[PDB]
Amino acid sequence: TINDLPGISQTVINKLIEAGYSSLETLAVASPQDLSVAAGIPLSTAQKIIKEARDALDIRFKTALEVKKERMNVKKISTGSQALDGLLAGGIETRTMTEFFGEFGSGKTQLCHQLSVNVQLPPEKGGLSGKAVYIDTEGTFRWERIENMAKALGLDIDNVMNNIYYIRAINTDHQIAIVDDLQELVSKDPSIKLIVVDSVTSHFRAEYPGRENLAVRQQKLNKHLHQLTRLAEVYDIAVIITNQVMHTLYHVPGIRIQLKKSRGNRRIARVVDAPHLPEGEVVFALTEEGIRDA
Repeated sequence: TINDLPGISQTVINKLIEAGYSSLETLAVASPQDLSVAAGIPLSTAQKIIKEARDALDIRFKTALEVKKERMNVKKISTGSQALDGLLAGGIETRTMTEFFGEFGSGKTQLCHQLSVNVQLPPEKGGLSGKAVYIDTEGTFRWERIENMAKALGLDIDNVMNNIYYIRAINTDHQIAIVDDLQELVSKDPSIKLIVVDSVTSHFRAEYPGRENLAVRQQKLNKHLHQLTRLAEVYDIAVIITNQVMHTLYHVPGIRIQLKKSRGNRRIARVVDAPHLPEGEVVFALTEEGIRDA
């Protein structure tokens, strides 16, 4: 958020957006006598935009004593890509709704799997030994993956899936109700520490396209995201949504990470909107084992 830059002249920023400088981290590591030669602004205060940037990325050295406390405070769910856990500040935290979105194959979906296989996991391996709830929206769930995905961490295939609650949501109506029955499912099994929803806007978009419906859609769409925030927090679950986009960046606030295909196997992750997250991006890979780093 260079936009949020403390005391700079945005008048010079419409040249930074004109370069790979939309990144606050790009900045923190920029060469002064070359940040001016590529920014116009004197090779002077160009030095001022960086010192603030060291703070932005948030670089404070904690202690292995304190950190182990935080580590015990909250216990996030690992993505299997350590880079990314790094990105999310530990992995997927509970009581929150973390959105991922990108183009098809970007990873948003693969990850709903990778995440539902690692929830059911000993906190030592990055899980919570808890079970998951997969609301298949478009019919893209694969055990033909969930399998060789767990078939990598070493757990019991057949035991794994069993630990994942599955359902296919075929239309808004069905999809909304289904979330209203989750309101209670969690009430039953409170071992459920994950609620994946892939991909939330599809039926709405499909059922209420254009601008004339861009109204009712919003109303309808937003109520559904709210109901979803409640159950994560109130019942300590990790709700996780997904949107597909080749554009739903709406103000229904949560961590919103974007994914981009890099080169066939590597994908890029960037924190787009999120209070507690230091803007930035990490690369990772879509491997057979599932979600990992290249």
